[PDB]
Amino acid sequence: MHKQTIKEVLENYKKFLHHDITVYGWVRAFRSNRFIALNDGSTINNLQIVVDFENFDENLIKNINTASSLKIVGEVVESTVEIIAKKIIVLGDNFTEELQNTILQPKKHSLEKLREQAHLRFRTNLFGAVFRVRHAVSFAIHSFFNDRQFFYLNTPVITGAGEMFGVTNFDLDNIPRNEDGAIDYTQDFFGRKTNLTVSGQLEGETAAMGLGRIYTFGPTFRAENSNTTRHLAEFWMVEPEVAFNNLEDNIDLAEDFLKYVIQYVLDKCKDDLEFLDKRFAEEQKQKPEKERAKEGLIEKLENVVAKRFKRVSYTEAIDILLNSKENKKGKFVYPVEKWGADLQSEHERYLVEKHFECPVVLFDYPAEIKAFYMRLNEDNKTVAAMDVLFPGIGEIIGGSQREERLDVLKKKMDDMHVDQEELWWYLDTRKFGSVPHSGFGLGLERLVLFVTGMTNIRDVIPFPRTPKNAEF
Amino acid sequence: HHMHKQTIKEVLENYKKFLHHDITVYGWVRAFRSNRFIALNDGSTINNLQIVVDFENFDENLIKNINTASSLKIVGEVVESQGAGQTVEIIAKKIIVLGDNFTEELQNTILQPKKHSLEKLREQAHLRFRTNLFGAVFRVRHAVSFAIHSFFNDRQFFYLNTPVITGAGEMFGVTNFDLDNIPRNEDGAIDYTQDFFGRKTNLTVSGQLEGETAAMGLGRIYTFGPTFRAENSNTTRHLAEFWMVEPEVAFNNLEDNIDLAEDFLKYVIQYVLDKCKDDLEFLDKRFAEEQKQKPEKERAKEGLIEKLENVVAKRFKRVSYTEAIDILLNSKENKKGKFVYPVEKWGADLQSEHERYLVEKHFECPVVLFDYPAEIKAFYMRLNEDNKTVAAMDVLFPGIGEIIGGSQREERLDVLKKKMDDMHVDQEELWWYLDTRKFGSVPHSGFGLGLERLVLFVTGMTNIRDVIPFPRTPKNAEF
Repeated sequence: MHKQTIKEVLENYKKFLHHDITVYGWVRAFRSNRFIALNDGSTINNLQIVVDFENFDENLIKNINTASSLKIVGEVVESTVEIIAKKIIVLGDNFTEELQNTILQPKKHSLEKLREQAHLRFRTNLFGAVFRVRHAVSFAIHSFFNDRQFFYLNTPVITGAGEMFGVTNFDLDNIPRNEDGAIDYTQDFFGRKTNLTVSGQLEGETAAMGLGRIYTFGPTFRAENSNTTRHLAEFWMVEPEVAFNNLEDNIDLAEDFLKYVIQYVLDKCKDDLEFLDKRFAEEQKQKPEKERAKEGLIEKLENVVAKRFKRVSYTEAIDILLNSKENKKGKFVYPVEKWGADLQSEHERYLVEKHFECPVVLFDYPAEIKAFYMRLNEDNKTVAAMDVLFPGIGEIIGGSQREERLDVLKKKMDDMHVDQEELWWYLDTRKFGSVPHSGFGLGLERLVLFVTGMTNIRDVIPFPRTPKNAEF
Repeated sequence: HHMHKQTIKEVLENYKKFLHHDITVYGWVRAFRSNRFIALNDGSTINNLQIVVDFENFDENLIKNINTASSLKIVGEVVESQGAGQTVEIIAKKIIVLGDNFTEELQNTILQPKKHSLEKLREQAHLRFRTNLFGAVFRVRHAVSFAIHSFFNDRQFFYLNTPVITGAGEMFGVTNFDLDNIPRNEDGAIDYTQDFFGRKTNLTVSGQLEGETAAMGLGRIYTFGPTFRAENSNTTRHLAEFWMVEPEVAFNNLEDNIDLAEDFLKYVIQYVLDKCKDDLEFLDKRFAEEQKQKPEKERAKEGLIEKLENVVAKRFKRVSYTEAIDILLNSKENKKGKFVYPVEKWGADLQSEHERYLVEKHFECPVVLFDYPAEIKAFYMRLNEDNKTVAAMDVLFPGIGEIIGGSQREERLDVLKKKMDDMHVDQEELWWYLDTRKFGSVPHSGFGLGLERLVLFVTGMTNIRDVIPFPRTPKNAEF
């Protein structure tokens, strides 16, 4: 027997008019002893079940409560579509006394309470929408790269290479040691010290030279003691790498990618986005007007798709910021530093939301504040970096054209004290038909924040990992 | 303000639309024959594009820098070839070498055009992407992965990113401690409240328990993420880090779970058959040539593509564990002690050799075994009416044995609590998992697929180190 979801029933009911069908779900509400609002997660929308209590046992009706699980057989009718229940089966326990202690209680719950009951928040209107939209973002990403001849590469998570989490098989109460008295990592599981990776990029470059176009889509980890509304210790990164792309090609790719994925969500998530759009707008009204966003959620997404990204050099951005009235008359919370420093989130957001009123790609950053692998530009002062800036979230993509010249790369590694012998294999990629090549990394959670209108990064991943929080 | 690129695959597949036009192509040299013909490859396909080089249009010093694995940008006209071995070729008009090629050092690597052992290719796993073989393997792995996402996306499943770091054979520890300055409490035990997550953390072996929480709100979910095992096992088919695909479905019972697994495997395999024709042709021969080298008695009963087509074509045999033990006990093979491990009384798990016997010799067909002895299965599996077995299932495939394991879950809170007590599973740390049985608990079921094992299966490779980019095994975490 093949089962149909509530989404299918709401979409195909005209075929079933006056037929008996079978549906399964949880009670959102059972009102006036007559109307069940039933949900199964396939859609934000509920299916109405009409219940004539005189045709059912009194003990059964009393067991229809908020969050109860039901199997229902009944006739498809129009009020619009609803089921006239003929049989109702309770599918499992519902300890209604304890429901008051959960976020399943039908009342407003704070976001941090929902966060506190992350194992249960999937059953709310809000997070059904958020996580169905997160699915659509993910599948849009795989579809975009699949259709343009990229190959999904599962780069390693455990690495022997930002502060990193150690990964060990040692009993921490019984660590083996060598002659000198140091920890003997030759006795750890991998015969060397290991950590969780911060990025699969270096492995992606090795594969780009055999497969042309690759992307990763996997977890990455940062051990910075950072407790902020936008930082996770465990998060998912999407990192394409393309042989024969230069920096300009890399920016084109990033722009095409973001616009495609956002349009996909606009196409495929209309009901969920409408809810999230209403939620965002009500959220805005509680704010003071100076903190209110100029655009609604869907409006913002449509205009990101429509607007060509502004491409601005690092050097031009610094000058704009230095000479802004906000810097000169002390309106920025953080001072604008001279050429050579990295930009503050406040100044990035200024550029996007106020100065340009448009997504901005910044590029050609001072070499000393960027990673060793970034290609050194002819000016011998900047590297071929790029950062894509979105309103509200700030940076949404970072990447660069890579340094494909062996001699130049070795000098950049020496300059930033990167061990060449431990990366012997990465240097090999510059020895045998080295190619100009470029990639970038997308923080998947940051993109989900952007398309769902949510503000806290803990509310766009199922079970967030942050300082002192690793529950569930 | 930047020209569009096209891959070699695009050129070879739509040659008539590029025909007699000039195009710009990029790639690496596979061979340079007769001082005229460059076989170029860019990873988009196993196939090479032929570049025709007239010596009189180029400096002789540029002809000498066309070496194996050299990187080239070529501008030239697409023309029909005069040679029977290809339909189109490029008449080069501009040739640009894109970077260094230290050809003296090239002979020490697997880029050298000669046979290299698989052990050498693993030692140079950073370079093996650039060979015919692993171009095929990893493009097929991509197609498996996209097939997997497509199958579930199209069936109203939502991709769930379950946590990798967890608070819960052995597991790897994850810590931010300085291992020489580990904090202790007044007890003298390790003060894990000072570790990054305020508790002892490990790497997950499975997201299934988190997936069940999400299935109760989303109905149908699947995970697709890395998992980790710290058993000191060094075998041809064990990894310490591998990828698991784990769907979970509300309102599915065990029969529904088996139906889903069968439909899932048949769809993914048929997708690879449809989408990976040239790569699978190469792997079909690689397998056949390997098999032909073994003694006749040691050869597999099917070729690679033949095997895949049969899994798509044959309905999986559904056989109880109890019937399976019957069959194994009465088999000539067991009666004569042919197994490494004798099959004896009902109650123990089957070895891979026993599972392969049922598939390859007794049924000649994929097999799904179900209803396993309760005491040899995880606490979460639903206890059947006989109070002796649990609603477990294992999908068994030729050559690899188990490809999927799963079960209908124990959705009754009091039964779950007892199974957890019986197996000494801590209820306190799993308070959030018990919650899923308290508020509208539902029948539900799911399973796990090891991605690397499926990739092994559809590529015809035999060592699991050859189906993941950078394998992690005991004493091996390079690259």
